[PDB]
Amino acid sequence: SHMATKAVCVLKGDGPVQGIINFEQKESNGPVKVWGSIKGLTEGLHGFHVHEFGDNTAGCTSAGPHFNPLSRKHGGPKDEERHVGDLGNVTADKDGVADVSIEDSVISLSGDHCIIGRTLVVHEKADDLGKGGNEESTKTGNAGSRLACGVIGIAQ
Amino acid sequence: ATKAVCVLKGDGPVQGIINFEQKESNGPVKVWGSIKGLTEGLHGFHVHEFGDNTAGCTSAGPHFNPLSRKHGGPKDEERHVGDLGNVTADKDGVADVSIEDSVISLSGDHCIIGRTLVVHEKADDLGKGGNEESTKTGNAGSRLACGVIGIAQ
Ligand SMILES: [Cu+2]
Ligand SMILES: [Cu+2]
Ligand SMILES: [Zn+2]
Ligand SMILES: [Zn+2]
Ligand SMILES: [Zn+2]
Repeated sequence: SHMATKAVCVLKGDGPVQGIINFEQKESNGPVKVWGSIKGLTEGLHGFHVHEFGDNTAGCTSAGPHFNPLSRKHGGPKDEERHVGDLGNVTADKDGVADVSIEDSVISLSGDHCIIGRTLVVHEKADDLGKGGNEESTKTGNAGSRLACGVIGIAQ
Repeated sequence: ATKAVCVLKGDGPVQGIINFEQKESNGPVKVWGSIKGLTEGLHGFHVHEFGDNTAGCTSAGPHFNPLSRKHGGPKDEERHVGDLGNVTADKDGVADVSIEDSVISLSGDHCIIGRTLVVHEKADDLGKGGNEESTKTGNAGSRLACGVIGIAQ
């Protein structure tokens, strides 16, 4: 019992980047709907992953690597070979506002792929989805630094 | 040996780091850390229902209360699962936190991972206040700092 069906995350950092991202999974093994808004972003694509640790002690850098329980290489959300936390990119319009609505079946709000208590992150550059051609791309997608993060938590 | 952490922030000077350790399932949890910016005295201290900060510490909801009981002190039988009692801040305004509770847990059905830790303005009267507020919040007043309890290395 008490397996979460709804979660929320408030993204914040040392810059103007901040938003609210909601999660929702009405079925235990079903997909998770991620939707919300993030502002303060440069127009274009930005990486969007669930990192391993809900540790904000040192900002977003304490959150650790991409949540990778299956010890896979980095990739796009649609790729088979991916990190559990690899949700791809979010797109910011010309006014810095990135409406977010993605749906993912790898992450879960309950079970072994459970993301509750971990850190959602949005990055400076685009997630090259592991196609970058260097070992860094296999690790992070060359998404750059962490502009904002927050701990994923149970929502009423 | 589960481990978690919580960075407490607010609209004021209160801020701290609070570590959790549950070395065994359904066993006791050690809560230790430091909170600066407090006013000399005791401050209410509990886990709330929701790890929801979309409206500051307000949106964290009431004390984690899966059993639907009345508020109490952590040694009481009639208590909210989240009811961790008080912490004490010196004349310095620094509170050194060290607690051990066997009701909260870092796993299980009623795990506090993903919920919110809140440090309150006033002392928690442990439900002995003689008013309906005492049996809900212990009259610990407004919420000064809070963070989502998250999974730590
Ligand atoms: Cu990331
Ligand atoms: Cu409280
Ligand atoms: Zn990845
Ligand atoms: Zn229950
Ligand atoms: Zn209580």
